[PDB]
Amino acid sequence: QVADLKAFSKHIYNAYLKNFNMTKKKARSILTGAPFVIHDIETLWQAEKGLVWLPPYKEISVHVFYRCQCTTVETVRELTEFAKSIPSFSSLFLNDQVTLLKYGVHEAIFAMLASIVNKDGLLVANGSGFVTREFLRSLRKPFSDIIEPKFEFAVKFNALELDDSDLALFIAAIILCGDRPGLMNVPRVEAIQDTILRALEFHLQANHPDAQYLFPKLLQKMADLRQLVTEHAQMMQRIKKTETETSLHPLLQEIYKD
Amino acid sequence: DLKAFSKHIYNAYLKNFNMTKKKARSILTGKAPFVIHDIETLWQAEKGLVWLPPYKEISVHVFYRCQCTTVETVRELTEFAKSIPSFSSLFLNDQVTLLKYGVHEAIFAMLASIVNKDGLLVANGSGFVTREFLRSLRKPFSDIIEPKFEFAVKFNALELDDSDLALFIAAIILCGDRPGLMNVPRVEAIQDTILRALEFHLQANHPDAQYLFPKLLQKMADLRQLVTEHAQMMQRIKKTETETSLHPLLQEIYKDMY
Ligand SMILES: CCCCOc1ccc(C[C@H](CC)C(=O)O)cc1CNC(=O)c1ccc(C(F)(F)F)cc1F
Ligand SMILES: CCCCOc1ccc(C[C@H](CC)C(=O)O)cc1CNC(=O)c1ccc(C(F)(F)F)cc1F
Ligand SMILES: CCCCCCCO[C@@H]1O[C@H](CO)[C@@H](O)[C@H](O)[C@H]1O
Ligand SMILES: CCCCCCCO[C@@H]1O[C@H](CO)[C@@H](O)[C@H](O)[C@H]1O
Repeated sequence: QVADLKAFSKHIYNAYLKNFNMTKKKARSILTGAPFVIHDIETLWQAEKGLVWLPPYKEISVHVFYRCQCTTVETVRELTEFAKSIPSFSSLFLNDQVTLLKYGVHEAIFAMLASIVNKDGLLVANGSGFVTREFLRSLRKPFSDIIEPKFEFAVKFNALELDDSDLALFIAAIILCGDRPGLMNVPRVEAIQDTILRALEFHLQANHPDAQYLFPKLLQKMADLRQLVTEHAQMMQRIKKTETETSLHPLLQEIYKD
Repeated sequence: DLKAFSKHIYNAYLKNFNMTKKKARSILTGKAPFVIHDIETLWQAEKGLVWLPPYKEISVHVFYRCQCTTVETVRELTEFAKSIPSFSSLFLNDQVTLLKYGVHEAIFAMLASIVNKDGLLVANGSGFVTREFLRSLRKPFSDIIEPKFEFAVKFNALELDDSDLALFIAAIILCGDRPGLMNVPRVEAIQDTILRALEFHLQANHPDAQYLFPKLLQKMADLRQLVTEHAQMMQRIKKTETETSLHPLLQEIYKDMY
């Protein structure tokens, strides 16, 4: 079957290249040399006034929080199209497709954020802006609480030096997850995941021949991402409890609803 | 535009439903199906003339075949809906909400296409099961069958064709007041376009018909009441026929209906 794994992997890579606005390849060329640097209120206003780029304005920390929601909505759209282009995802009934996306998108999002991140900050607005990690840390709690763990995960994840062909299989494995709550056809999803994981293992052997233990390291990263999302959801719950004037986008209300 | 909108819907209907009312009406008149009317003819139909959990008994076997046709028709309705203008632009969870609360209304309307007052076409029309036989089945399983014939006979008196039904079923699915809908304004907007298209189409297709468009709006309300009563019957069967299986997709559909 191993020669069908290579074609399986290539189909997933093509779904990735077709559907995601930013690749790690493009992002890393931007980050190595230019993006307008957002590092304080004045540069953020500059960036919004046209140099780089929503519910009614509230304050700076809430505004950034709203922009975080907008990127999640847009990435969910891309992840949905990516998943629909995956072998046998769209053969599942639509409710199973929604269940897999509901519980998988944030795990995928936080892994993909690593592609547009270095230790100093984050690419925004199609790579035309760069918002500094220090500026994001300087925001008001509880909003700054959600930021730093994602940088901490991303820097360690980027040390693995994956490329876009690796990430396409990695993201596919995150989505096709058999133990999501309320899944209808568990055996079918488990079977698809096993095929992706076998394809991923085969791909890493060819693409990273000298890398030690890369496949089990990635399996651990998938476990770390589930914990990262658990902690993130807890922080989102505190924001919902304590920041009642701050809006939550309807799509995110449905994702975080129990 | 409005003609083109209708034509897109009609083509999606022809592309996705194998049995049209045109094909069915040829068979039912004489332009032949093996008649299933008792245990022996059903056995002959299963043995090869015409065509699941382990056999329990006659009434449960027919009940299982009803579930199988629903599962298959839901697959077709999903693909039909995905080809509707701006349905696919809805977020996937709203698509599922519309299908969850819409498929049985559409199914019972489309059953009229393959039904006369004497029975029902089965297995691509190769078989014809009689209303008398279905009435003879054990309670509570017989309880679900007769109200569908009652609706279908009166619905067939309107003499719609496949071009009409394509818009009618699109209107059923794109329904703005389904529980838990996320983007109600967007759905209401598509629904209003379909209803205008339906009225515009009926003027051309049935110029001499009196009050046909409000007649069809009332049929949509009748279908919602028919499904409410059917769902209550199905929940009682699930309570009283504990050894009878319910397909997982039907389990997810009827979950929260009252
Ligand atoms: C590791 C990078 C920093 C952390 O970024 C995060 C953190 C959590 C989330 C998850 C969101 C939070 C509402 C969700 O729960 O869906 C998204 C981003 C993605 N954020 C953005 O895309 C973003 C976009 C614009 C701006 C800004 F400052 F330019 F406005 C700041 C941003 F963090
Ligand atoms: C107006 C036509 C008669 C009533 O048919 C009904 C009634 C309710 C339903 C809804 C189903 C019931 C399990 C659902 O809840 O999804 C489906 C059919 C559709 N039934 C079938 O497709 C069917 C198929 C095969 C056979 C038989 F007898 F040949 F086995 C009998 C059948 F009624
Ligand atoms: C195949 C399209 C028609 C499928 C209809 C079945 C929908 O079931 C619903 O699936 C949702 C997850 O997507 C769950 O959140 C709901 O609890 C459940 O009721
Ligand atoms: C676009 C794909 C991403 C969608 C993720 C959001 C899914 O939300 C869920 O949608 C279901 C209806 O389908 C509801 O039954 C659930 O209550 C709700 O939690």
